[PDB]
Amino acid sequence: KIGLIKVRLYRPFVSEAFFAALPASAKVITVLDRTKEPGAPGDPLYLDVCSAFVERGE
Amino acid sequence: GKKMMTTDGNTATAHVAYAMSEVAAIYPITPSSTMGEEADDWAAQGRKNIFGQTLTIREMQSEAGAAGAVHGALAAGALTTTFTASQGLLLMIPNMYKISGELLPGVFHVTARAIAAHALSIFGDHQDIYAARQTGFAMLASSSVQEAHDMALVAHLAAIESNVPFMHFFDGFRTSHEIQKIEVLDYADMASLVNQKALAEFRAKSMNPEHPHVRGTAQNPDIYFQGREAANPYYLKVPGIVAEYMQKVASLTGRSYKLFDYVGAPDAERVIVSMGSSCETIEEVINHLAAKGEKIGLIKVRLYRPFVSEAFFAALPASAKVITVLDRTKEPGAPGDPLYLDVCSAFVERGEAMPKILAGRYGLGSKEFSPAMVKSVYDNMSGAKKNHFTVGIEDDVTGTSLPVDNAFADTTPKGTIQCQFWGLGADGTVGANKQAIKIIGDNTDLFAQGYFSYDSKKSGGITISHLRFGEKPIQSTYLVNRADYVACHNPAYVGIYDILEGIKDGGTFVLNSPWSSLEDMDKHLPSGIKRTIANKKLKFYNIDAVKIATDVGLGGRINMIMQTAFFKLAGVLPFEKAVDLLKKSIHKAYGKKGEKIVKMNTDAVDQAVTSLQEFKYPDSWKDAPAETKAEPMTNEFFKNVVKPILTQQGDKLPVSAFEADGRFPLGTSQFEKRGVAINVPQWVPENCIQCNQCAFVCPHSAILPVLAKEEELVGAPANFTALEAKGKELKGYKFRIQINTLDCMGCGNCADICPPKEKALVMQPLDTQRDAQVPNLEYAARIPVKSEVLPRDSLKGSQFQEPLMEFSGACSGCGETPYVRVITQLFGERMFIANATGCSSIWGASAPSMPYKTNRLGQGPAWGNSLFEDAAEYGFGMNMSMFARRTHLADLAAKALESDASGDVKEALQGWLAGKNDPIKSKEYGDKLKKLLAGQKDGLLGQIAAMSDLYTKKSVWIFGGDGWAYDIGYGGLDHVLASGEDVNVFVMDTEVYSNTGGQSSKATPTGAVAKFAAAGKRTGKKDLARMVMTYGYVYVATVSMGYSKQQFLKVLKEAESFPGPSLVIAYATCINQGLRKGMGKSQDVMNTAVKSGYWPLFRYDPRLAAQGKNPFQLDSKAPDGSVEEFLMAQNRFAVLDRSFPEDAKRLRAQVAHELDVRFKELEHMAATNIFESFAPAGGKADGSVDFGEGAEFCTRDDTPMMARPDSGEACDQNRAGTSEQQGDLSKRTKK
Amino acid sequence: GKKMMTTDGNTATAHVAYAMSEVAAIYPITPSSTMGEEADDWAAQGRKNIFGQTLTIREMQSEAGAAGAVHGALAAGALTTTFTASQGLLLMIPNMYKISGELLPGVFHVTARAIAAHALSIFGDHQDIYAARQTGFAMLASSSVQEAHDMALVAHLAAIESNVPFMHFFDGFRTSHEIQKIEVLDYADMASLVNQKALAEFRAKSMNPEHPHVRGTAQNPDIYFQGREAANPYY
Amino acid sequence: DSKAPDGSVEEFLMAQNRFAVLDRSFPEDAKRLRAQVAHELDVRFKELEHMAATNIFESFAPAGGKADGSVDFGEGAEFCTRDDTPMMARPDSGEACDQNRAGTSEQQGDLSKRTK
Amino acid sequence: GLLGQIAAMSDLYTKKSVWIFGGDGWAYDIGYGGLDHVLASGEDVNVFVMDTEVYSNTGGQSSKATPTGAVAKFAAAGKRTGKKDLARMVMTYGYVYVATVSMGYSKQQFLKVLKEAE
Ligand SMILES: CC(=O)c1sc(CCOP(=O)(O)OP(=O)(O)O)c(C)[n+]1Cc1cnc(C)nc1N
Ligand SMILES: CC(=O)c1sc(CCOP(=O)(O)OP(=O)(O)O)c(C)[n+]1Cc1cnc(C)nc1N
Ligand code: SF4
Ligand code: SF4
Ligand code: SF4
Ligand SMILES: [Ca+2]
Ligand SMILES: [Mg+2]
Ligand SMILES: [Mg+2]
Repeated sequence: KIGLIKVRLYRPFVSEAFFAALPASAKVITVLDRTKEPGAPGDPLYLDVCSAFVERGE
Repeated sequence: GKKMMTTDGNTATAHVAYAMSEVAAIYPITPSSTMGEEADDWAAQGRKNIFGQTLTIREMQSEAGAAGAVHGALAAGALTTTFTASQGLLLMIPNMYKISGELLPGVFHVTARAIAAHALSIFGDHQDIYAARQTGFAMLASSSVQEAHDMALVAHLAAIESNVPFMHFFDGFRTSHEIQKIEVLDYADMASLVNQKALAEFRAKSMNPEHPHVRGTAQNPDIYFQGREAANPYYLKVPGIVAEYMQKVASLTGRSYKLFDYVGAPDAERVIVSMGSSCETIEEVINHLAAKGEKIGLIKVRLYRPFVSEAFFAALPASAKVITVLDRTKEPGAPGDPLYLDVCSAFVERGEAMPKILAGRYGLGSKEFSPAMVKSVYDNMSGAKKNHFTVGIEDDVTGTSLPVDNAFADTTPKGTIQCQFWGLGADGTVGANKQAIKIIGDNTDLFAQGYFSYDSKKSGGITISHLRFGEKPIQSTYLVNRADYVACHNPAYVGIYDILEGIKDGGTFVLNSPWSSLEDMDKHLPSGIKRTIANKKLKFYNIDAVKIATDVGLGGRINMIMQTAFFKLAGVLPFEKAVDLLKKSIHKAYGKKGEKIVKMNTDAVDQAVTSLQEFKYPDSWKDAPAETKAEPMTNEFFKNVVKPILTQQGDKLPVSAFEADGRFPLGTSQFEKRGVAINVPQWVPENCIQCNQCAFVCPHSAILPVLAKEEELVGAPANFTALEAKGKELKGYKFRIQINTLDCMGCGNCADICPPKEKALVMQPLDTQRDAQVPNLEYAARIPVKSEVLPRDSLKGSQFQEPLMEFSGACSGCGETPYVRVITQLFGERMFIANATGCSSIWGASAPSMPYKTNRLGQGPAWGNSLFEDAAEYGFGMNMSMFARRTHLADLAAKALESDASGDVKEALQGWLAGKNDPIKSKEYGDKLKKLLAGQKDGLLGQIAAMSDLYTKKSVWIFGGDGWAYDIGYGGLDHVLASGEDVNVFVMDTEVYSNTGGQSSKATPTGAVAKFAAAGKRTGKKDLARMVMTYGYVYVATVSMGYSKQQFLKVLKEAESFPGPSLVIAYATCINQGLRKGMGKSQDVMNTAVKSGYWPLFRYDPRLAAQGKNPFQLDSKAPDGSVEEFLMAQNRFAVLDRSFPEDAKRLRAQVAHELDVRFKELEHMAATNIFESFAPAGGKADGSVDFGEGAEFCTRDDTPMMARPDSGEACDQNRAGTSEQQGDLSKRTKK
Repeated sequence: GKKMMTTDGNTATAHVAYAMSEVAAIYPITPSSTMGEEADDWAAQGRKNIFGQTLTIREMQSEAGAAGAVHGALAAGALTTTFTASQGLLLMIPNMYKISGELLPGVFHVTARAIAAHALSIFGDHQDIYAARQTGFAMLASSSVQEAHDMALVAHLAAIESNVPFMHFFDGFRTSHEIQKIEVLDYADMASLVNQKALAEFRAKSMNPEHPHVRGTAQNPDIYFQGREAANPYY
Repeated sequence: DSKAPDGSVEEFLMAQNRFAVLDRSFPEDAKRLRAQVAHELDVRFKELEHMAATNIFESFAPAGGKADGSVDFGEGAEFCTRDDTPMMARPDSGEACDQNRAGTSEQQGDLSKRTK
Repeated sequence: GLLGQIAAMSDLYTKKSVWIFGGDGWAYDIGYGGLDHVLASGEDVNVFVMDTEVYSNTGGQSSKATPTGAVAKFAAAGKRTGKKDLARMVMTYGYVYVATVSMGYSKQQFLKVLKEAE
């Protein structure tokens, strides 16, 4: 039971569209970033995805 | 040891940067310029860093240049720093990846400033620093002046020990320009904290042929990723190092810091996370609200990068139920701004309690962030909890803003005295206020804060000072809105601004005006003020500063008088104490013209203290009759947008008031009519010879030549004196020189230039001219401009054309504006203007004043400012669009000729086609086309009809200063001119970076004194003109209006008509140059600049060569020997002669020698028998061919860099020798 | 109609960028150089865009110059594009804030390449495109050669209608140089998707002395914030 | 350091594909462009001979000087040397000065004499 | 003491020679503004430009050093603008040493140039 969410439109980042592609059964999600921002608490995509979940508040 | 000091954020940081650095690569950009200039002064003064050496400072050609030099210095083992911001920081980003990537201990001190998007802004916000967050630089923010000092130190110490470069930043202006009494450490103290082991390691690993290594290799997929991650250990240790140094510094200063610091209730339920100066204001509010039981708190972020969650949570109260993250930026389309994103990620990884997190945006471009706004943020967390909100604006378009209740109580510490001062530019108010802060700070235990708001107007501008004094630390990082003391130093303001807004009941109001009697006061003082004074029971004081000043002999200068008023009425200090301190300071300074000037001055203080009595006002003032509203006609736009902005009410303008793309309409300056000139010219008809030279020379278009027919003067005012028009072409016309007294700036160039020995123009006091000339100007403006009576490009005729750039915010007598104004009179209706940032973009388009305007047909200069570094390329793109779009049009016209279009249409189409690039013919047939195709909406003809704005040949112009042309934009300018396309570049050479504060540029001459050339520039002026003439196909010319208006007009015509690139360099006088007799002598100075041989005039025209003639033409004569007087008449040269006579004498001698040689070289060129051919085109033809097609050997390598879709064919790779060697070998191998 | 062809990401995108643009300001940088060279060769050969005109392409002195030219061309009403990557994209950042800030339908096609830090690399990753994420450009990612063509088209069409500049990007080499048998659309088909009214309005609001306006003003604290938020509706 | 064009330019050009390919693809444009190149270098060499024959030398100034000390360009100026803008504001700015809104020194002096 | 500090700085004893290496693309185009500024500074640095008359590494694209009529990318029908005269532009300063070399013509003049320039 595995899946993948492909990001087409990175900016603007639409949380609504992101969740419309997220399976309700997803227990663990790994956000892959193809970059490195030294000292950042996380890379760009990961941070965007994290914000989506915090704002959903569920 | 420690030391008390009242200074601003810039100086507090520079103090540290200088001590800790050996090298500094610099470039000017507001508001960081002060730091670099300080460093230069100190180095020149003999100041030593922690190594006992003077700092090695150099000014580059741009921030990209500075960054590259900084990288080189660090790579070569020298501790290096730089100061920058906004656009400048952006240019450094590429090198920042390299500096961090190579683990160099560099430190960048940045005054966080907004980035230019819909518009440019020199003010503060975090848009710039956030743009560099992924570069690998550690980022440490300071939230106050004191912190700027402490964090600057921690940054340097940490960079050295960690090997990770630091970006120490503080809010532009709000912190960089705010003055506070703080404590700074001795350089010896800083030196003792340096990790000697690390410093030695730094030296040892640096570049050196004695023990070389290679850096900056190119790597493949096999190892790049591993190499990128090898620095991980260094970043993991930086936070602990930063924490370590905060502690070490603390043990010396007593001021402790943590990566994240918490303030507020230990059991707060609502918490704000913020960065920068906002934290000070937020803490102030917390102190106030918490004392009332509010469970609130604040987390101040010090170390933004690396972002350490553990340190964040260590500062986070477990009781917090709601947390709002404030970001001082805007990242369009992002799900959230930077800080908010980082915080969200902290809670997600924590994987435990999830309080509600809200995101808020604030302070863009130094937008106020006041207590009332902080209150809104905290109230939002207990109420509606709106997310992704904005505060400080009214967003009536998308509804993202938080309502702000400005009735919020004052939150300053108890006992704090707040003052506001309304001054006029150059009246010494700001200086007096600074002196006051120094004085009070140096003689009391009071904390002192000062902040100044200036004007976009360069001359006769408004300045408002905000000072605070108190027994407790001042954290009020916002303007004073409830003052105990308010002073208006310019009576004119009483009738235009809301001077008493927010003044506390019982507060004191001091006004400078000659309205001593009650009757006069009631006559000039508006009812609204009466309310206020009556209702709030204000201690109203009126002092005729001008009178006292004149009496004591200070020539009307009011500074010392208003200063005394402050010390006596502000209530910050006791009478006797304040007085002697003030007198002592007077004896301190001055002391130049002996006690003669001291006496203041002392007398002024004495005479001020006595004349400073309360104004006995009646109680009837409480109900002064509500004044009417005598308002003239105006647009919307002026009424609804610019008027409010000009009246300091822009902040109340909602988002719906502006264009999404930032555009503004032309001509808004037409209604400003400031009337700030002290003296204006008076026309004397009898002496006038009707030459129009006065109008031609005006820096503000304040002179309107009038040529009317007898009929047009029927309803003309009685004093609308007119003369019979001179000239055979102007028989029955009536001529008049109408002075626009309200737009005049009082520079005096016109009167100085008026030809007749018995001046036809004489300077007189504004008040003696306005009553009569205001109505006259209004009547003149309604008279049709006779543009079709004399040649447009003739001296006299040009002034009978509509000027399309008027009443700008340039200084009085500015040497740039006369040139541009006349250019619009020749090509204005069809020109595009790509303007480089600088004075010309500042007086040219500082919202809401737009000096450029349209003519009577609605046509006008299409003006645009992209960036400072790209003006040429920007104009080039405009040229490309026109080429593409007009080529499209031509293609459609060609198609139309091969259709059943009417004969008339075909005739016009053929006419346009043949003269498409001729301004006269293209317009002739284009206008016929507009009428013939009117209403056509279908087919081919329809498309053509819709392209009418492309019919007449346009004129693409690139405007820029010498800083742009000779330095930062040179590479781009050089490329655009070398392109051979039809663009016109006009360089206003002020021989210094004027707008930014007079920094040296490569256009600065030998011996001239300027910033970064404070001992007189030691390299000669770059010869941009001769460098461009080497191309042979570029039209190049130099002009100087004061020498010859004819040559200038001739140059414009020739340059613009040249079917190729044209470069025109103009000598622009400027206040920075220090003209000893006034800017009103600009034309004379321009005249001498040429006669002295200092500024030779010439033209290089490629089409002459095409006809066997010499393209180079000399327009001026050999040096007349007056250079010495020319130079000494300008302070930029004279000041050097007063401080360093020997070097100065020698440097002026060098300039005289340089110009003697150069003129001979020019003559040399003038007598050349070598003419370089010239041809616009001739060839092309459809088709392309690859440089490798049919090559005998491989023409591309085996690298992924040369790989292309069509590559891969076998070829001889030159590993078997030459064709002949291979042939000879084949022969030798026999078989 | 549709047309089959075996080509790489660069060509698949250039195929579209050429049809949808009138002007292009270029500078060479691996691995995006191919797109610019193709555009120039096609223009020299006489290939027509959706407007039946040959592309007006010029090589600048740097990507900073290219971005400046692109900004000028867009400001003056011409559909404009450019191709870049890594170090090049970094130099365009300042102008990118201007292009988005002025709501211009510019379109950047970038072959995502690593930024030079501890070392230089011409190979693919998102270090460069992430560096320009705050510039206000919309960002559309294509994950295959076929997608490069489709997303390139969407980017152009969407930029024209939205007035928000687009950055269409795909992995340097892994996609830019990978060859695949894909399907492309005829230029006529792309033209049929263009919002003519949006295009006409773009021309109408552009710089022109016949109906001028001022752009790139300097603003004080009183109105800057409001001006920066005025574009929300477009985004 | 070299001599006048020996006439071998033609290639010299045709021995390199970057020039030869044009000759094979666009013969007419090519021969005209090669002739243009030959003309360009002819003129440039003459200009270099021109430089070699001049007697107008620029007195070379090594360096040095420095002069321990510096001064601000505005020190002692008769009129304001800085504007009322936030861009030119500096720690030591703020003193009163003649902002050029009353005319030239002489014009002001004359007015004074006329007003008394 | 002082002797200890001096001893630790031995890698600074002999005069070093600072060189800037670059191709024509760098010197005539993108890096021109910086080169111009550095030369105008009057400091002791040596710039050596290897002019291949095209951006070689990237695939033979035209630069301002490319001559009239040369075919290169972005010059598909032969460059229609002449070669930029970088040498004469810099010579306008008067205080910058400028020289052109071509090994195949004279190794002797080349060596003389290096010695004189350095
Ligand atoms: C407002 C803005 O940010 C200006 S005004 C301009 C002064 C230009 O002088 P020039 O001689 O070209 O023109 P002048 O003022 O007529 O003398 C500078 C240095 N800048 C600061 C600056 C620095 N570096 C960069 C990349 N961008 C900007 N905008
Ligand atoms: C490897 C890298 O990214 C190369 S190699 C170099 C070719 C230089 O030509 P030049 O004539 O100066 O030298 P030559 O190769 O000897 O001919 C370019 C254009 N760049 C791409 C490029 C473009 N633009 C920017 C800002 N940075 C880089 N790195
Ligand atoms: S005094 Fe100056 S601003 Fe006034 S009309 Fe004369 S030239 Fe113009
Ligand atoms: S400069 Fe003097 S003489 Fe000439 S038109 Fe003006 S007022 Fe008359
Ligand atoms: S160029 Fe000089 S005189 Fe003109 S506006 Fe700028 S600072 Fe003032
Ligand atoms: Ca021209
Ligand atoms: Mg200047
Ligand atoms: Mg090369």
